[PDB]
Amino acid sequence: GMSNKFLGTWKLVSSENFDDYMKALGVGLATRKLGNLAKPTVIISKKGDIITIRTESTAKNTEISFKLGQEFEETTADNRKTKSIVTLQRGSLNQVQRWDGKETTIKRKLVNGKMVAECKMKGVVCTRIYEKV
Ligand SMILES: CCCCCCCCCCCCCCCC(=O)O
Repeated sequence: GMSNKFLGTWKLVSSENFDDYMKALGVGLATRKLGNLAKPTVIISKKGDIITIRTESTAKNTEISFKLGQEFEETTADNRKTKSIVTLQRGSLNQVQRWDGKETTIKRKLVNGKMVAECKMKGVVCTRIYEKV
């Protein structure tokens, strides 16, 4: 299953092409400002087979809880209502969000002790790197 190395508190130390990603998502202007400024902590935890990903920033949180492979309802930080699934592929924790006939993916993998999140929307690709705190 999910490597226990995902578990813990993660801090954003690098982000590339995130504005373009948000723009691809049709994110509102206020949300883009927030997104480009925020340097969130991501907390990954588990209770039995329920995995939780909590994202905390200065004055805004998001949280999802899920079982691998089981679709669930999600309200994203930019307020999309998506049907989402998190799966495990070759150690990569892969999230897909679907809404309005659209699709975006967030793939998280551990690389040299860091967590690398790759976001893709219509060929726009984001990379956000987290270090263990
Ligand atoms: C809740 C703190 C973050 C605020 C960012 C708001 C801008 C909209 C973000 C929507 C998609 C974000 C995906 C981030 C992936 C990650 O690096 O965990």
